[PDB]
Amino acid sequence: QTSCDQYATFSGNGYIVSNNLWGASAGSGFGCVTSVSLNGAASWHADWQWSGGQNNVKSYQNVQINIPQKRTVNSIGSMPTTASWSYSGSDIRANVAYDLFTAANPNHVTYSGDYELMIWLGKYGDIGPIGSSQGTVNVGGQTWTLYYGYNGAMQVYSFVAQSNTTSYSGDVKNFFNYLRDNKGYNAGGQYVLSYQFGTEPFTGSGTLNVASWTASIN
Ligand SMILES: *[C@@H]1O[C@H](CO)[C@@H](O)[C@H](O)[C@H]1NC(C)=O
Repeated sequence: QTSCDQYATFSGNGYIVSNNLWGASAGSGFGCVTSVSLNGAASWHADWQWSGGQNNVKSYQNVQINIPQKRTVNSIGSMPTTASWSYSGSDIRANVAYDLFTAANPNHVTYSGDYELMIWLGKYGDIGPIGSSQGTVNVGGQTWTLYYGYNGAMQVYSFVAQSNTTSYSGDVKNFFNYLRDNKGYNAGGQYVLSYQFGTEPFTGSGTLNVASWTASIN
């Protein structure tokens, strides 16, 4: 179904589709989400139009999987995911990105953490991640530009693709393993709180169509 309410959600099987217009106050416009099918893989789209607050994210419309029981990164064997998506719109300044929070405390709220991992498959416009570039790295056979910074007490690692990766297959464990083995990330003590995929828009008009999305924690 469709809704434009700030915190609308639609649930089906193991997926939740959310409007999550948390930064609406920073600009003028709207955001709506439509959940098409949530049996097996997820199909949904996000629609929006925003002006003002040039460098402020307006929302993170997204799909995510349910994670009733939190587990440490090292305990998880694989975090496979596939994505098929395309953007349409005008003057788009937005990304297409996975977002995952982890914390040492398994009971931490699931909308923040000690760390945030982002994987940007798409990026339109001049925008960039929080923090500064740590150079390029190879993960799962694809090259990414790695960024690092702080959002309050939360450390944020964002891996950005070198082109718009509209058809993707990977394993998010490869990214956690890179941080564990190269940046001192304590995978043995951090629990995965969320596993989400969506878009952060700044300004413009756009529709993110997600034709297919899957993810799991195994
Ligand atoms: C997405 O495509 C546009 C134009 O082809 C480009 O400006 C932008 O950098 C691309 N994003 C990524 C992640 O490479």
